[PDB]
Amino acid sequence: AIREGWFRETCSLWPGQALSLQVEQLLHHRRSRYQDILVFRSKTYGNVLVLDGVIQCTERDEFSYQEMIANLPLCSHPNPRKVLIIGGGDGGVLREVVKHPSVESVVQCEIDEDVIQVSKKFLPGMAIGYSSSKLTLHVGDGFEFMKQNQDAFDVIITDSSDPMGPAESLFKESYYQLMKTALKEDGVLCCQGECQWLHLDLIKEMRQFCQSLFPVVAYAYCTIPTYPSGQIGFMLCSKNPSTNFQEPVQPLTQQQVAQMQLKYYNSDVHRAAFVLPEFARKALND
Amino acid sequence: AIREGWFRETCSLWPGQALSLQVEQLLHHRRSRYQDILVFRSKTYGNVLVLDGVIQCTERDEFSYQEMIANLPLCSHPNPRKVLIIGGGDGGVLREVVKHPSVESVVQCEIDEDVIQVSKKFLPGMAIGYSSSKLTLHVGDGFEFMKQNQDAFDVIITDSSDPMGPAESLFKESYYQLMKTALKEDGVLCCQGECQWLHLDLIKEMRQFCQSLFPVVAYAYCTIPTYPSGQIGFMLCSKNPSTNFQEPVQPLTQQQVAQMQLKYYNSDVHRAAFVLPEFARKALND
Ligand SMILES: CSC[C@H]1O[C@@H](n2cnc3c(N)ncnc32)[C@H](O)[C@@H]1O
Ligand SMILES: CSC[C@H]1O[C@@H](n2cnc3c(N)ncnc32)[C@H](O)[C@@H]1O
Repeated sequence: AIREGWFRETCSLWPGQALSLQVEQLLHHRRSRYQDILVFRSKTYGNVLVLDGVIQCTERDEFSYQEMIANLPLCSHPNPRKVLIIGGGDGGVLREVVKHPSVESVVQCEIDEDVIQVSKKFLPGMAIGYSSSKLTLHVGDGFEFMKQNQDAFDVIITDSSDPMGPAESLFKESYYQLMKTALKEDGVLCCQGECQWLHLDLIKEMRQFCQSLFPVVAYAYCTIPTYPSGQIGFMLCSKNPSTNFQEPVQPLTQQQVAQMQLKYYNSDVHRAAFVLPEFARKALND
Repeated sequence: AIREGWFRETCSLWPGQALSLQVEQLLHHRRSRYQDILVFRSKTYGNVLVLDGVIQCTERDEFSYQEMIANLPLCSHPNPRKVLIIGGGDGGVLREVVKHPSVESVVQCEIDEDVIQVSKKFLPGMAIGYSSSKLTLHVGDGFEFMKQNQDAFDVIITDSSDPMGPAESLFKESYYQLMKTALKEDGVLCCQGECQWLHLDLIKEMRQFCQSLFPVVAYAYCTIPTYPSGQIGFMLCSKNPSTNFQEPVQPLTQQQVAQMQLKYYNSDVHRAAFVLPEFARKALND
């Protein structure tokens, strides 16, 4: 687990490579009903949450992912008022969504209440979202939860743990049809979407699938040192055929960026996040 | 060190974090006059070159670095004819440079001819650069070599090993003044420029330093899984006060990108590479 002061992350989904983070102190290590939960204070990345041996987040760099997954869809919708977050037990996405004054209601469906309690203790800067008055906190499997909803949400965001745990249910491609049903007529979604350096083939397959459900599908990415290969992508889908994901319909002003305390996201970054290395552009377009 | 089938990279310049690569086969491990040279066949990244314990390149991902470092300055010059590469023992940057019909000669000054011999054996897709009729290969410390030149080059690229071992001489800020003198009146340069997630303070210092030497200075970055934190930046300097580094003065058509066999670089990627996360935009501009 932790050997000789280092925690090393290995996974069949990124074979032959591994990030290690040096450990100052072990903070928490218990199995919930659903998963193995491990938290440590790392030497240089602040606190680090691990679910079934895969890094969920670190306090040092969590802001890239949290801001981009929230603001990519939110700033691609002209007036999002009702938002659904699936997963996000650390509170971080919620933290970012509630910053938008157009957002009145955020329903969060998280399967594992233990994650929520440990994030409250050990990820205080992420879990600050739990004190928003916009929050409706829900419990359960997000896949089956999605079935409950029709024509209900302006924006849905899925921030999942790994396909080996409780998050497997969310990997049934039918979840995207459930999400489409749950969305209002002109709704948008953003899902965690594969690393283009690691599973370009799955992105191409997922894009093609999404394309036959939605008039507008796009792939974007951001960098984050502590994700495998140092970055991750997002699938964006709109039921609105006029959605242009690459040009934000709500461009943030610098004053807005400042007020929101954003450390990664802005309008230019929104645009560039869609510009892919040639190999990936070719794969997904040609 | 390889231990239990893994190579693990640590460096005080990225404290508390490590990349490990799984080793299929040790291939070469010898000290030259200048440095320790380690080559292995990795399980999932092809052949890997390590100098004094720091990864220089992997066959699987080397292309992002090689292509960006060459095309960022070359596509920002209206007619680059005379090129200087400092370092580049693996032949990778050379490979990318000679693709340009405008280039008539490339001088490459490499300190360590054993890196050249190991790369020609173990990095054959990179060492294909050495085949070029445009090459004038030179031996020595690129620092002292820089002093020999005045008003000689359109473009200078410095692709060095790390600020331990023989690349120390190139980390003297004076080297930038030497490159300015070595450049033609409208010459441009590209140097490896620091990871914005690791040493943003250093980029700020370096940009201020370069701005007092050159009328136009820019910072861009590319992603590369096997660099610390998954990415690296580039300092771009022009002696031409009309240079706009962010908009390529030489745009490439799709046909050209196809012809050049590019896997990462293209013109949209060029422009996007100058779009920094908010925290680094703030630090470098505000
Ligand atoms: C920490 S962010 C990722 C979160 O997604 C949660 N999660 C995983 N699977 C599901 C699911 N099927 N439904 C709702 N939330 C989930 C995990 O418990 C974790 O908190
Ligand atoms: C493998 S690419 C990086 C290269 O830079 C070379 N290099 C390091 N220091 C110097 C120097 N002072 N002058 C020229 N080349 C150098 C290294 O030997 C290596 O081949």
